[PDB]
Formats: sequence, structure tokens, C-alpha cells
Amino acid sequence: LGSMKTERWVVREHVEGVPDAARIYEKVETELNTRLGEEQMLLKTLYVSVDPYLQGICLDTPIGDHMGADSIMQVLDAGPNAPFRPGDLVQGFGGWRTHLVSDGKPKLWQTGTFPMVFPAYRKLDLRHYDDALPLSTALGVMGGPGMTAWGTMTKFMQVRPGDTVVVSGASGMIGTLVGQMAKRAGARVVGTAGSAGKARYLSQLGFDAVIDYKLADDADKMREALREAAPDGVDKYFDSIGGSVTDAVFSMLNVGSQVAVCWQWATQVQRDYHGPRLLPYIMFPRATIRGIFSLEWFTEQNWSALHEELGGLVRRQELVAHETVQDGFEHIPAAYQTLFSASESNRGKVLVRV
Amino acid sequence: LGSMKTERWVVREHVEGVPDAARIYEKVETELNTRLGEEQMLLKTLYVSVDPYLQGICLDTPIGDHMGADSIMQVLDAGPNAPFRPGDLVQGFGGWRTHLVSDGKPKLWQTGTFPMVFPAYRKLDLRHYDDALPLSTALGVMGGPGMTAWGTMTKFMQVRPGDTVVVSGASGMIGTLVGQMAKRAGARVVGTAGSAGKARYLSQLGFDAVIDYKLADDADKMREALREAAPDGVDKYFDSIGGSVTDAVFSMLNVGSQVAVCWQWATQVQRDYHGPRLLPYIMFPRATIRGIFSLEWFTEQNWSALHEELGGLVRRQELVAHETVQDGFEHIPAAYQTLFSASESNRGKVLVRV
Ligand SMILES: NC(=O)c1ccc[n+]([C@@H]2O[C@H](COP(=O)([O-])OP(=O)(O)OC[C@H]3O[C@@H](n4cnc5c(N)ncnc54)[C@H](OP(=O)(O)O)[C@@H]3O)[C@@H](O)[C@H]2O)c1
Ligand SMILES: NC(=O)c1ccc[n+]([C@@H]2O[C@H](COP(=O)([O-])OP(=O)(O)OC[C@H]3O[C@@H](n4cnc5c(N)ncnc54)[C@H](OP(=O)(O)O)[C@@H]3O)[C@@H](O)[C@H]2O)c1
Repeated sequence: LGSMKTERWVVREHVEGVPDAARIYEKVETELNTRLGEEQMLLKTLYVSVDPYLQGICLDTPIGDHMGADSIMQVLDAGPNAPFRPGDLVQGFGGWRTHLVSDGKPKLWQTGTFPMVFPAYRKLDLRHYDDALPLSTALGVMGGPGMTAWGTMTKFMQVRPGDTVVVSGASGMIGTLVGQMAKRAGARVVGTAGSAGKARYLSQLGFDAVIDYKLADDADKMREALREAAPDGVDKYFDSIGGSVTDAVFSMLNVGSQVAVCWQWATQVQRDYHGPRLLPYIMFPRATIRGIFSLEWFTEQNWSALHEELGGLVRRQELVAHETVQDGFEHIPAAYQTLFSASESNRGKVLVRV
Repeated sequence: LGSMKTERWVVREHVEGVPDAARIYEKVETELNTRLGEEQMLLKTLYVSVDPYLQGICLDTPIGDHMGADSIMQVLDAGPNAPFRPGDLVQGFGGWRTHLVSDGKPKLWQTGTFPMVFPAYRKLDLRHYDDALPLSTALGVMGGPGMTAWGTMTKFMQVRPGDTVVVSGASGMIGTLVGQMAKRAGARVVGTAGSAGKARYLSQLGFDAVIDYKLADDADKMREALREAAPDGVDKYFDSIGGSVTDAVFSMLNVGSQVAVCWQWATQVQRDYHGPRLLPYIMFPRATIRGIFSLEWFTEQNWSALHEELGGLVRRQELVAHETVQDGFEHIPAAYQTLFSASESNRGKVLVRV
């Protein structure tokens, strides 16, 4: 019954470390077969998300295949048993593609270091979004990133007023969201930034102390900045970076503390594969480290709560949830490259509109 | 008015690594003032414990002072407000000494890496003991070690039937305790031994698989031995060893897994301070690692419970809890040295009768 011309960003080359987007990615035109299966449905991408964790998926993506990504899609056309009818807005791992055909079921990430099943698509009810909480928040504070932050702070971390909370890679959306909730629950918040621009930005949001991780290239010099910024010890660590800062924070864990390992920038991107053993430090404090893989929380009730609980605070200016929306499908890898650029140009989540 | 001659083992020299007990320790004669205060007590040591963690306390024990140690002591004489009357059996950190004076109160370990409060002495009620669970069990299955194992299995680890539980340093008393409770909870249990003597000992008691960590000083054959022993992945890791075995186990953590870090022989004893970054492996499996410091559990309700839950199983021959009782105060470091001996002639908990 027909086909259609579509643009895709495919994985051209595997490069370790801080990526070179123009070298890694290639826009191709690709003929998309439009004869939908029993439960398949033809989707139009409206927004794609650009995220640092994609640095890993790219290395596990077969050369020539399209680049995965959280996206917002519209149902152009749907097969007889599809989960959504034409017109429905949906969220899922659509990728850097203009159009795609999918049955919307949980697919498995076969070529992955860890076998992973991507979540089945979720429908968006447009009634939830307006100019203070736009639809693009479904890829940020009302989607993947917000669910990560909200999930950790309500289902794992119990922040007592007086606790000192350290957030690494704080300047991004998950770290700023986490820290602000910690400020709200009565915590001293310590964050980490890479420039003065981000450092004063995190200050506004209410971070009591911000450490320049680039100035503290050393793990000892990072341990001193940490000793003074958190004079009474760390009670909660929300870790996105790893490397020498987690080595530093783990040397100062209070009793009963809780670490949340969310990502490890320092090992994925900058390849800090060997370092001091951190496990000895957790024995006396009875510290609980927990890995975060927020997909587990992608359920209907959770999405409901995330809107009511968190969404209110965002629209009432009680919680800042910034976003930087470039425009144009052609500029997606450009937009992605900014995540590794030292410029102070990012606030919150980065999205592309198509 | 009153004094008493008492022998004490004092710390002559600090030596790092596998200890040289004959070189580190020294039997001295010590005149003990027996004129007790109104709430003090003169105590006689009946049994002393030798434990691999003493290697750490010995290095933090100021030169010339007595070597700390868990002991079982009897009240020779007590002031009018003492917490215990004469004849009473108590358990506490009496040390490698024949006689001592104490208020039985929580002493603080100033000279420690982490400020640590030694627990106040606990009274031993002889009704609790019999010919299958003798008085010496208060330093083993009915004391510190048993509280560690039972504490972790009842207050942290939830072993579901089918899980594969890996216990490192299994041949000792905490490790054998932990494995048998996982075996009883429906787990395939994997342990680690250094000789066929230890491994076949672990074979009896019910370990489905035993790994020769000495054959695999390298992590490559260690990750292979684990792949074979745990073909379906690790769900529960009870870690006493650390080092390249924990490196191997972290590469095969299933979803929802739980590590319990209890000690790190390879870092304390063998100085394995550096290794592969393990926190990256805990993200996707949503693993919860937790540090163990069983002092937190030394409360009366817990002690009642340890006798009820654990003590019953031992008395009903459902749980083997072996112990190796050296005799003679003169031999305390001799008995201590066997813990670090490359020969594996010791089974269960090691005590001296004095
Ligand atoms: N586990 C999950 O389910 C899950 C879900 C979504 C995302 N994630 C991952 O978790 C991370 C947290 O999200 P996010 O929004 O907070 O991302 P993010 O802040 O953009 O993460 C990178 C930030 O960390 C800082 N940084 C970069 N390199 C660094 C280094 N070498 N040392 C110290 N700090 C460095 C940078 O701060 P400056 O701006 O100051 O340079 C940068 O803004 C993301 O990277 C994402 O990939 C995990
Ligand atoms: N966190 C706490 O509060 C707490 C409380 C009490 C005790 N602990 C610690 O927990 C440990 C376990 O208690 P336990 O009484 O059952 O002691 P343990 O098992 O005797 O501890 C060491 C055991 O591991 C094995 N081992 C020795 N060297 C090894 C190596 N290089 N690699 C791998 N395995 C090795 C030994 O068996 P082989 O004969 O096979 O060498 C030995 O039986 C103790 O060592 C103690 O220090 C912690």
C-alpha cells in the first residue's frame, strides 16, 4: 500500500570518549515502508531528546543503524490492533528519525552491554500542558529526566532536614531537580559545576555550595573543596559523574547515608576505568549505595504522581525546570555536541523540535 | 590494700600485611589494682576470640597497650552499684588479658579510623546454653559473628527461592552461617575457598559450588570460575574478601540484586586498594549495596531473637556452627596466627580457652 521518504541520523563511526558529532553521525534519506502490521502504526517525530547517556547507546548501536533517543511522536496512521489511534501524541524511544513504524511494545536492546528492554510507548493527554508547562516537558521535567529525579527522592532517598546532600553534575536538569527537592526537604545542598557561569546559575537555584570540578583536577584537591563545602559530612550523594569526585565523597560518608548512582560520566565519557576501591569506606557508616535505572518506574500511577506532585511546583515557580529547545531536524547532532562543550549555554534539558 | 598479678598480651610493634604474631605481641606481667569503685567490676577472662579484623585494631592500638578482643569474662568482684554481681558471666571487648577492671560501659575507640563505640558488656544467662550450643557460642554463632550473619539475612537480604547467593570467605563462621541460611531460603549457594580442605568443608554444609580463589589470583580466571558456578547471574553477594573476586561478582549482577559488604580481607590484609570501578555495574541491575557494621544490632531484643531464631536451628541439627577452641592463654597469638596461615587446618570460629 505505499512507502514514504524519511530522514534518519544513522551511526557512521564508533568513537570512544567525548564524541565528535559530525564524525559519528550522518543524515541519510531512507525509504520507509508504510504497510502497517496488525498492531503497527506510522509515527511522526515532533521532538527528540539529546542526552549524554546516548554516548553509550551509540557505541552499542550497529554501524549504519539509526540513533536511539527519547522522542515525542504523533500517530499518523494506525493498524487495526494498535495501542493508539491517529492523532494521539505518544512518548517512546523513537530515535533520531523523522518517521518510523512501530508496534509500540517493549523492544529489547539486544546489542547492549546489559540486556535492556525499552519501555512501551505512553500516551500524552494534551490537557496537561500549556505555556508554563509545555508539551516538551514530556522529554524533561514531565518525562525521563523528571521521573529519574522525582523517583530517587520519593522511592529511595529520605532527606531529613539537616542532612547535607551532594549532587554531581548538578547543573543539568536531573541534578538541579534533585538538589532543589533536597533544599525543599531541609537539606544543605552541595553541587558541582564546570564554569563560573554554571556555578552562579546553580547558586540562584539555591545550592549552598558549588565546587569547580575542573579547578579541582586532583582527587585530593577535590576532597578538600568537599571537606569545607560539607563540613559535617555527606548524608545523601546523587552521583552522575563518578571518577575522582565520588572517590572524594565516599571518603566522608556519614552514618546511615545513601548514595544513588545514576550515571558515571567520568568512566563512560572520560574513561576513568581504574581507581581506589570505594567499598571499604561503606562498612562502618552502613552506607546504602543504590543504582538508578529509572525505566523501572515508567508506570501509569508514577506518571500521574509526577504530574500532580511535581508539575504543580513547576507551574507555580516553586521549582525551576529549564529547557533549551533548538529547532530543526538537521541540527540534532549539533545540539547533542553542546552537551560536551564547556560553554555555559545550557540550562536544563536540551531538545530539538522538528 | 588490694592488688593482683595479671598477664597481658601487649602490642610490641606495628607490622603491616599478614601479621607476625610472635613478633607483634608480647606476654607481660601486670599488677592490677583491685580496689574497685562503687560501680566498677573485677573480671576474669574465660575465653578470648581471635579474629582477622584484629589486624586492623592492632595497627590502631597504641604501642605497649593491650590487644583488644571479644572475650567471655566472669565477675570476680563488683562494687555496690556495678551493673553485674559476682559470679555473673558477661561478654564484651575485654581483650587478650587474664584479669581486668571495667565499669562495663560503652567505651569509645578514639584511636580509630572511624570513631567507634564499643558496646557495654552484656550479661550471659546460662539457661541459653547447653551441650550443643555451649557457653563459648557467645563469641560465635551466639555472639558477634552469628549476629552479623543473622542480622544481614533478616534485616537486609531477602533471598527468594531460586536466587544464586555468592558468599566470599565462605569457609569462616560468618560465611558458612550466611550460606546455610541462603541455602535454607531456597538459594543456589556459591562460596570461595583456598584449598580442597576448605572447599570440601564447604562442600559439606551444602554449598552447591566452591571456587578456588587461590587458583585465580588473576581476575580473568576468576570471572570465568564465577560464570561457571553462577550460570544465571548473581542475585545476592555476601562479601568478606573484596579484591578481584568482588570485581568478578559485580560483572554479573542480576536485576534487583543485593550486595552486603562485610569486610575486605584483600584491602585490610593484602592491601588491594585499587581496582576497576564497580559503581558502573550497579546501575542497570538496580543493585542495592549496603555496608555491614553489626554493632548497630547489639540490642537486647536482637539478642533474644538470635537465640530464638538461630539457636533453635543449631540445636535441631539444621545448622552446623563449628568452632576450633585452642587452649592456653600463652597460645593466643599462636591461635591468632592460624587465621592467616596458608594451611587451612581450622574450621568454624577460632577461640582460646583461658
Ligand atoms: N539511570 C537512568 O535511568 C538515567 C536516566 C536519564 C539520564 N541518565 C543520565 O544521568 C545523568 C544525569 O542527568 P543530568 O540531566 O544531570 O545530565 P547533565 O547534568 O547534563 O550531566 C552532565 C553534567 O555534568 C557535569 N560534568 C560533565 N563532565 C564532568 C566531569 N568530567 N566531572 C565532573 N562533572 C562533569 C557538567 O556540568 P557543567 O555544565 O558545569 O559542565 C554537565 O552539565 C545524565 O548524564 C544522563 O545521561 C540516567
Ligand atoms: N562488619 C562487621 O561488623 C564484622 C563483624 C565481625 C567480623 N567481621 C569480619 O568479617 C569476616 C568474616 O567473619 P568470619 O568469622 O567468618 O571470618 P573468616 O571467614 O575466617 O574471614 C576470612 C576467611 O576468608 C578466607 N580467606 C582468607 N584469605 C583469603 C583471600 N586472600 N581470598 C579469599 N578468601 C580468603 C579464609 O578461608 P581459607 O581457609 O579458605 O583461607 C577465612 O576463613 C571476618 O574476617 C571479620 O574480620 C566484620
